[PDB]
Amino acid sequence: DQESCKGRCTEGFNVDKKCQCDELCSYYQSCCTDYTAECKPQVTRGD
Repeated sequence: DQESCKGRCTEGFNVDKKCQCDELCSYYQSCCTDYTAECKPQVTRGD
């Protein structure tokens, strides 16, 4: 359960975790639900 996203959005994409958060979250398409909550990447234009 405790694979939630917290401060793991600063060191870089953990490609070796059960749940990941980075700016590359969209790159791998593997980010947690609390990515936007904890990290707040500021998706200006979106896509």
